[PDB]
Amino acid sequence: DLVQVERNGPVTTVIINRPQARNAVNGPTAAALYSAFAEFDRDESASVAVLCGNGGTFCAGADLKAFGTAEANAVHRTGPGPMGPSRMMLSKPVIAAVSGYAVAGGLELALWCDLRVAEQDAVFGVFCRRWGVPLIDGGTVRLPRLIGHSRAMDMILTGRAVQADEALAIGLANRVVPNGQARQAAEELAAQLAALPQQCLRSDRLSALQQWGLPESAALDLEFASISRVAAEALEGAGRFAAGAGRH
Amino acid sequence: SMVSDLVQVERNGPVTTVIINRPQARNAVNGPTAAALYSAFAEFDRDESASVAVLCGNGGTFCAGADLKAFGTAEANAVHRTGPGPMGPSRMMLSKPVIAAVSGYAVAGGLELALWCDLRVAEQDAVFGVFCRRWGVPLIDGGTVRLPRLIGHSRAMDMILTGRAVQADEALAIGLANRVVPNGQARQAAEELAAQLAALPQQCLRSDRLSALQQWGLPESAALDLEFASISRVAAEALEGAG
Amino acid sequence: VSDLVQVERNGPVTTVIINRPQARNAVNGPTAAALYSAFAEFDRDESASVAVLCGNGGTFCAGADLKAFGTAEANAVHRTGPGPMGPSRMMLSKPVIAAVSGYAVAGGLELALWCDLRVAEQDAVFGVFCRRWGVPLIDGGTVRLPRLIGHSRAMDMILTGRAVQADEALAIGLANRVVPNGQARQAAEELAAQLAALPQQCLRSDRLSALQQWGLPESAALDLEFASISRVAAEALEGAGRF
Amino acid sequence: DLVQVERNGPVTTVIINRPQARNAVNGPTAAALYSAFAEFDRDESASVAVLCGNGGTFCAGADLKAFGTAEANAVHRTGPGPMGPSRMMLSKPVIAAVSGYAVAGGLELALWCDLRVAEQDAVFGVFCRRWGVPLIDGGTVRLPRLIGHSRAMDMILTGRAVQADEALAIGLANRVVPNGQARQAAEELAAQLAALPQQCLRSDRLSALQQWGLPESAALDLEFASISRVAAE
Amino acid sequence: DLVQVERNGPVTTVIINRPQARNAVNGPTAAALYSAFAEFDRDESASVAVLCGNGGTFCAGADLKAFGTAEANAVHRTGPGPMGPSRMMLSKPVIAAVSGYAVAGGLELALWCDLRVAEQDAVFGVFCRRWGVPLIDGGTVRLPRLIGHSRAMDMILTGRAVQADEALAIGLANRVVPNGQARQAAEELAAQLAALPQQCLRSDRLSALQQWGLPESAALDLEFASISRVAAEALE
Amino acid sequence: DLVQVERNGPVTTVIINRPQARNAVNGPTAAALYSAFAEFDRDESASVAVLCGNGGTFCAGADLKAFGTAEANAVHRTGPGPMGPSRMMLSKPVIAAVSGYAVAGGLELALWCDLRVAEQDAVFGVFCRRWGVPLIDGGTVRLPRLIGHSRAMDMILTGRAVQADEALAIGLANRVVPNGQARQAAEELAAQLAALPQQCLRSDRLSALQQWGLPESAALDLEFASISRVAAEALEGAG
Repeated sequence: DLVQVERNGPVTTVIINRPQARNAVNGPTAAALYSAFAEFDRDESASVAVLCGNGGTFCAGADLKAFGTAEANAVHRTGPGPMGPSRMMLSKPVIAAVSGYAVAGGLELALWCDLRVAEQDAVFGVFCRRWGVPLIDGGTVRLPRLIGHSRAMDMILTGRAVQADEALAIGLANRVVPNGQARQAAEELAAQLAALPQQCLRSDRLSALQQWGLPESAALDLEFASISRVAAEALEGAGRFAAGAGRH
Repeated sequence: SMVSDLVQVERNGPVTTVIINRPQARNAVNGPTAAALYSAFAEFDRDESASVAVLCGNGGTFCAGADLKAFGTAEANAVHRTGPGPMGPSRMMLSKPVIAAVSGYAVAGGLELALWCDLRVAEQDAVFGVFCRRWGVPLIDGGTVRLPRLIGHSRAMDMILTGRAVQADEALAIGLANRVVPNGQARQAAEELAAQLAALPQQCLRSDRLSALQQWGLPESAALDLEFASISRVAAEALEGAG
Repeated sequence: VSDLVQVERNGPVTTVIINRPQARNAVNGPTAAALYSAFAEFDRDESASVAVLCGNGGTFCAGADLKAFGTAEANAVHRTGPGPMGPSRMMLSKPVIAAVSGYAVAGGLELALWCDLRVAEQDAVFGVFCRRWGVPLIDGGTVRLPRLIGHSRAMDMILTGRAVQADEALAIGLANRVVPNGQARQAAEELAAQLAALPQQCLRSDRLSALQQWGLPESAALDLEFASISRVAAEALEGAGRF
Repeated sequence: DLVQVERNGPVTTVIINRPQARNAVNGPTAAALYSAFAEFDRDESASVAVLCGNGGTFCAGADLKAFGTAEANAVHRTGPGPMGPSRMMLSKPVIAAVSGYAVAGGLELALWCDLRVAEQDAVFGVFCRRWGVPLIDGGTVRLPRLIGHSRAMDMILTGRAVQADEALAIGLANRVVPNGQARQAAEELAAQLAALPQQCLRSDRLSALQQWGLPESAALDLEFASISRVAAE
Repeated sequence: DLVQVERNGPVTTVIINRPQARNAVNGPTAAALYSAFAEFDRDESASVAVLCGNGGTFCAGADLKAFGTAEANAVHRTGPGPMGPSRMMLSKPVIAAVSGYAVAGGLELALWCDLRVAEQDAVFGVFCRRWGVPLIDGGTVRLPRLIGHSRAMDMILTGRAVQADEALAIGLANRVVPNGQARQAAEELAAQLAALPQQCLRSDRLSALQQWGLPESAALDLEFASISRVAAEALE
Repeated sequence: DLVQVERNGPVTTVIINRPQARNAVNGPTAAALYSAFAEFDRDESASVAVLCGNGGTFCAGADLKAFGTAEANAVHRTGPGPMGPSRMMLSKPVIAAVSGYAVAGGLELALWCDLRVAEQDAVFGVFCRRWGVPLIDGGTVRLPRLIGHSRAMDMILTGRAVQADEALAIGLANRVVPNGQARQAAEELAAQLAALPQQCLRSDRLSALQQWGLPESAALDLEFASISRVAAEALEGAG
């Protein structure tokens, strides 16, 4: 209910369903988002996820009305991030379908996604700046890596709104589509990615993510393992198939 | 704040403006100038009544880098493995943001000061560039560290290798300048932005900033860890801004 | 005319040419080894200052030679030593400029990324085309692309495998220059000469710090950068001493 | 005077002079140690330093009774460490002459030195473990690097005393000498180092220091700078 | 019970309970070990843990007989390591009580502990070298940090047995005690540690661990975070 | 021949052959060492290498007498190190058979090897300290990682001799054997290593090398990849 999950073949769409609260994420919402993604991550028949929100907006961030209530976000050094899936490194990609606002914790969730499909009138922004709530869902980690330190610092210091056209110009949005269309676009793109050779995509993706800690030589070493992962997977698959030859 | 000061400091409420005052030397910084910049920002860092600083130069230009004419004299930049960097404040990580108000040229070490600032407000006709490439003096005030982090490795390498001039409109386009304003206005534009920043809840702005700075090179899990330390520092503000 | 890799020199500019146009300059084992050798020779050749990497016959490099797989001239795929494409793991002491005509895809993209700057023809195309074929990036593409143009745009290219034409490539910092069709190699050779004409020890030192700062905390990368001052004084003085 | 400085040609001896406090270092003492070492570092004619305490002990750590007073150690993100020279990376080596106790912050000063000459009856220890004061003068950074993580963790967790013989066995002391002779042995070792060709010694040493925490490719590149450096001087 | 957990005041003792399998760890055993340490970590009334095995041996590593079966060790890039808690950086220390063998994955568990108390006839080893089973529970990461790269590389390459006497000489074992007495000596040591001021202990420990990933200057900055802002104003 | 190379099944012995110069390494020697190890690294029938010197000594370091001659060591920021293979990261282990001296650049070569098998009267040391020639083949990087910073700094600063018994005690030597026996002992150890499951040995080794400097979480990721490498090796071997 707070988070709806819909599946269409190998594409899973995870939907924040608090449109009355502009899809602000409280504790139980973050819990349900973590679950949906934990289940996606281990479901072998799911290849690509889409994250979106109901009711014309993506996510307003942490639910400020729930602060000091029992429905407040969970804030712990370990386990799930306050927004839910924000500390996860999934083994498969997620596409953010961004309508309306991705602000504060909601910007963070959009950044945590691998790609961002934005509607023409979508707005990104560190809106928590005006309220004094810190970025504690990876926004300070991912934003400089995604778009470079200079534009990240602009967004983080000022808390300014970044509209979809500027977001596209600076690499923050990967696509800009018409209003009402982000979900359909993200789901179409997700089905396209799901039709590609999976282990190869997955292994390249994870290497691109994991290299951000590493020095070049160590990063190169980790990237190289991809050839072992892809061959091992392909051969494990043939082996499983051959075990049924002359038997079924 | 004297015409004779190598560095002028002007405070206006919570915004501190630091001014390189060597118009005749294109605001090149020599040893005494660097020591004064370093002092000016050390005082700004410790001063709890100052929230945001503005760095700029007098006479319509920002900073020409190291004073090459002072080399081989007693006013030469100090070049040491430890302590202040040759340009002065270039090795500091301050607890509070600095806005570069770039008029005229920010080149070589002057480009390095601009990159050391958190944001760059540039005038229409202002110019950035690694001009020390043509002179054969190496970047030793963070230029090679910060440029690729600021704007990506590809564009940084272009700038670093070629030493070429980057005009304000290209600078805005590649993310080197965060704002472009008309000629004469960079100081005023930066001071207004600084005031806007100083009006926001401060502990939170400071934590987020230091986190975005310090995550560079950490794996995500360690970076996320350092980030999480924000919620300690900022709890009082977070709970009040909620209310 | 029948060398898999041709090497032409003009003063301090060394041009390394992939000469397999009938195979779209795809790189097999022998070609990889010859590329590696050419670049190792370039690196130790004291009168060579800058390299250019290009392909004959209107294209840069289609990546690893998929047709040579299952043959004695397959790429050599080893965790240590030369990468599968040849030079893809080398940190040279001097810069290389990719002159991109036609396609730089898969391992060919990775080669263009390994170069310090990319000069692209108008109808040139960059792409992770190995995405469709299910062959992983193992020549640095997943390491270099995010560092060069930021994670967001790198993840688009890597996930989708889509072709990025020269205008978009320039817009996102992937191509440093765009020049007319037929002109990449000439324009890259000209840019190379301009770089070769600058004070060298300093360009080289700035470049190598900018490469190695990646991954390091700021203060450690500052330390590495600061060595340049002794490195440049010593080497430029010894070099000009020799000349 | 809280810190005494004695010079014998290229060897500078820095002596902590608060025997009435077992050479515990308060704010003013830490300021004088920092100054002595900054002056040593700048002094083109000083080659090697020796750190010791007056009165038969090395250093009991930070002065616990000075906390909160005008004489407390400075506890700041930047500038000098609480104990004084504990955040410095000097361009030249320092030898600790360890008599009696080097504990808590005093252990941290001994770890900060490049080599430790210990008297037979000297004691090292993380004694601030018992008193509930964290290691903030590099102890947690230096100890595991000097003696390996397992033994470092033993000392850090337990706060236990380590006598000279075990100290030598685990590499915590580089030399053990009879009681009363640590200063003299350290000063002789310092003169030996000062007689060697100096630019190579200093480059090698800085490289060995800076390489920690660096990827090998980068540590080797930074080490290679030693030949440029020697060529520059 | 595959894993037993006994709590004695501020000391929680985790016990691998598969003596007839030489305390080899299979999927379920690892999951139980992960749960036990995750709970320990979040338990405010627990200060220090002890890891041991029943039946006079510590842990033989991964259960070779579970390979290919439902009880296989889970092998995933994320979540628990194949041995269970091996990827955790706990907020609190664990002491290994090593009887018999701590080998292969079992050695890795011992290395993940902060201290090692070894019985006189206890044996340490990279015995997985024999089997061609990779160290994927932190052994290649921690062994060089613990005892230096030279000796680590000797152990890693050869797979050879290291007896307690050699283990002590090289820093691998922190204490050596008579046979039968590791559990007791470790639980004793644990109690002493639990009586010390806990905050400083925990910060010192974590700084000592995290400095491995950092050059001196950044490591020093990280170490400075052991003192809260309020505490720093208090001291000065 | 400046460097001899002997292949006895899965074990390659690389021998510095300048006994008249106490196995000092000049430019041509360094080139031939680099080239023997590069060949070794891709030699599919080679599993483990032994590095040693002829004439009762390991290596005296760089050939200082050769300065300003055609045979001078090549000193360059990139490519091969002045001693030859000192910058190489090989996919396979090398065991140093240390007879006589491994000093200066010769110590650096012993440190670059994975294990050191020393003779009873072998001597290790940073002898370049007295000569005023710097460590530029990894000694300042490797020594502290190998034996810890305290004893490394002792050796680096003082340039003193470290005899084989102390070297064993401090972890610098992994084995001490009778005089004249280092090569045979190293070759025997190498053959023992060669007999084990190879992909696994090699992947654990490379992870232990590259963890240095990494935060624990990144080092764990890098180590984790070993399971993919072993599995691919096992699946392809059956294919």
